[PDB]
Amino acid sequence: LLRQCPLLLPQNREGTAYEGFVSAQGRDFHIRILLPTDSQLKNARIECSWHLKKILHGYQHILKQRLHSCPDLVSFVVELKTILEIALKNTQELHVPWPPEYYSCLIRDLEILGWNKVAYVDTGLTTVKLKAEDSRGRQHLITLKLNAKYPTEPPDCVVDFPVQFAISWMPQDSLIDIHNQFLAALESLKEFWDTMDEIDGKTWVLEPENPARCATSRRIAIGNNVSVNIEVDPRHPKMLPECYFLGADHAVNPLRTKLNNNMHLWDPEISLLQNLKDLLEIDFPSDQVCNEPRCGQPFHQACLYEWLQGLPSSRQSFNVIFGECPYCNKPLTVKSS
Repeated sequence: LLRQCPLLLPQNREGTAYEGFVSAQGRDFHIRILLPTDSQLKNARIECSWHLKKILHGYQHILKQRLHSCPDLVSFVVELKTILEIALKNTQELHVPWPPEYYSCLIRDLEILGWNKVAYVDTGLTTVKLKAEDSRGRQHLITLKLNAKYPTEPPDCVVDFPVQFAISWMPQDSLIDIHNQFLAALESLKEFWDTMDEIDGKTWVLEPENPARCATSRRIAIGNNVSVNIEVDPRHPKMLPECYFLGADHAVNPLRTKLNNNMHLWDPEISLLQNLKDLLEIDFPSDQVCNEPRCGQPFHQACLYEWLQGLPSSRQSFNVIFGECPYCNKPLTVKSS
């Protein structure tokens, strides 16, 4: 009962419902609370106390608790402790307790300067944007962690790579030589990346146009009015790939016949534009203004290539019209942009 309350048990003259200087080692809040002399919920401090210790910053769902008036004298303290423990976990989201003065940031600068700052992008202790180092088209990423400079391996392993392109087994948090320690061994995936880049050098199709080095999508669409969905998502395969190139409706017969007969003339080692692309005679071709009075809302005016809807784009505006509202997030679809 009384135990576990490092700051509680006020003057018993009028209940002593203060409990000043009570916290779970994170923040010793104030005692700006009243002692209700009634049956229950006489004079609380939820949004009514001084709040000198940042108590008023509690903008959570206060109505959900309802002041915990259903409980008893002990139930009130139980609910208060539960709310405090719940708010202690939420602190990880905000930045009201990230001290960082653990001496690791200072020691991290030594390892950071040891590399000579070859290619750095991020700063402010967030992460290092070091990538692109390779004998071909380089596209990588970096980040920072919490236990940097200590035995805690850095968890900010954000970088373009396959489903297994991620290093582990941090030998005492080896910060320096990160590109050579684990980035040099990435040649296995770099070879496939360069092969895909060389295969996608020409023959513009309806496949992913934006940079998708982390993934793979085969969209030839050489046939007029159709799109050959010959995906190349398979990274581990050397050559001899095949996708569902269902571009032309009637052309499915000749393409299907060429794919069936292509079994003998597969040309796996020459499938890079020879046995796969041109194997079966395949040539590469060449402001949130709604309707109601609430018409005030901003939106990114950079590009609206898919402003018709969030999920649907370039489809019939009759059924699939209101895709989503990611630019405003209000009660309105994308049928007006």
